[PDB]
Amino acid sequence: TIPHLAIDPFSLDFFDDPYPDQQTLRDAGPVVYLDKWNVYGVARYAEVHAVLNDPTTFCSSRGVGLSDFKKEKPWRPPSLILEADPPAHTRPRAVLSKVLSPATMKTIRDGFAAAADAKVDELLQRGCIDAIADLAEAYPLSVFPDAMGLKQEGREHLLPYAGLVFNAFGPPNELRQTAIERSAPHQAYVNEQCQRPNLAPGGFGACIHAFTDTGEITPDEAPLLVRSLLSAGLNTTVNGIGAAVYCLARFPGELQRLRSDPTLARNAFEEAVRFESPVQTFFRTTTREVELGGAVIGEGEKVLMFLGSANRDPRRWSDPDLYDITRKTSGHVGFGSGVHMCVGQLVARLEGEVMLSALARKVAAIDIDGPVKRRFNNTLRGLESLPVKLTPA
Ligand code: HEM
Ligand SMILES: CSc1ccc(C(=O)O)cc1
Ligand SMILES: [Cl-]
Repeated sequence: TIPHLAIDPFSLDFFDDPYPDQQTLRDAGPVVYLDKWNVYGVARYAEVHAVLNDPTTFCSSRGVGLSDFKKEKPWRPPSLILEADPPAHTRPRAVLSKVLSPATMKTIRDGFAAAADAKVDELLQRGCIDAIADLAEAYPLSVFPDAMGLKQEGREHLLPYAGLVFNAFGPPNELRQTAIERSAPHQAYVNEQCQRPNLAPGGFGACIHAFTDTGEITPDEAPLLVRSLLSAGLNTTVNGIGAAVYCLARFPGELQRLRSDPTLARNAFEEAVRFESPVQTFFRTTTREVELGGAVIGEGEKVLMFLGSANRDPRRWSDPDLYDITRKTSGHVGFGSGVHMCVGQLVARLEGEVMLSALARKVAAIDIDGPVKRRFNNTLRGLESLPVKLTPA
């Protein structure tokens, strides 16, 4: 009853161009079985949305990667938020919500925006730049570690550590196994910066530790919640901003609309998140036998959600393969949906908005002028190198 496919969604060929195989996965049926990894797959918007919004049946505490924590030991202590179910999830989630809340966004917005404007002014002096290293990476590195409260020394560990985290959600392929082989120094640095004395006053990390006396979290939970932000909040934004720049470079008509109304910056970024989906795939594990899209899934089965595919499903979106900065993007699953929906989404949107605003006001054209190189990761989509010429407005 369930179609069985041999598509490997963690293969280099799939990463290089996932869109045809994602259509094959959607069109095969609402629920597929992936024989390569012995998991169920859902690639349509409807089933991805349903799975995300039934956390009792499709749990996270057995891992959101391929590995089932009931069968294998996790590669690092489980996240207290991502890898927890209600009720254990609820209070750590509330703490991170308040740490990354509107009031916090108000305190950091002016500095984030000034840093975005400054970076674009600097890039315009060079003209020809790499929109990954020099923009998508450089900008978040200039604001997020400081907003966390991290010291200057050792920040070179942050991107490798986060890359490791996202490779580790994948199956035990060469990408995952090489990442884990190289992890020790990055884990050591990251774990150390999570301790209270190492986080500067007023930053996100200090705020997490300050919440350890309200009865929501205890002091011993705070380091792992700082670890969550370092794991989840840097390389995702890098790829989101890189995706937005790539879209503007490939769809010049939309750059022109954005220049004509810079208030479209926030939605231009949201549309880039839908269109490229930096976080491509995530898993759940069934806690009972369940009927989903007409199929019967047994207990203890891994279910792979194709977030990027759901964000391009023509059953849900008109012209899903077009980048449209005025699209009604509400409901896309690029940040998830339901109780785990990205707790850092306001930080991501602030960074993307102020960078796209700076581009909208300062740049007249973005022209690819060199070889584009993709970066391969088991669950993140994004580029390694994006040579562009920026023409000033
Ligand atoms: C464009 C940038 C980002 C994207 C595409 C993204 C994507 C996602 C997605 C899809 C989830 C849901 C995971 C699931 O349902 O299992 C999530 C959760 C989460 N995100 Fe983000 N994220 C981004 C930025 C950030 C930032 C900036 C932070 C922190 C500053 C952050 C921290 C987290 C955390 C801690 C969770 C777990 C929330 C929970 O389990 O309740 N993310 N993110
Ligand atoms: C959705 S990506 C991500 C989210 C949370 C964590 C974490 O809690 O460590 C890591 C990655
Ligand atoms: Cl770790």
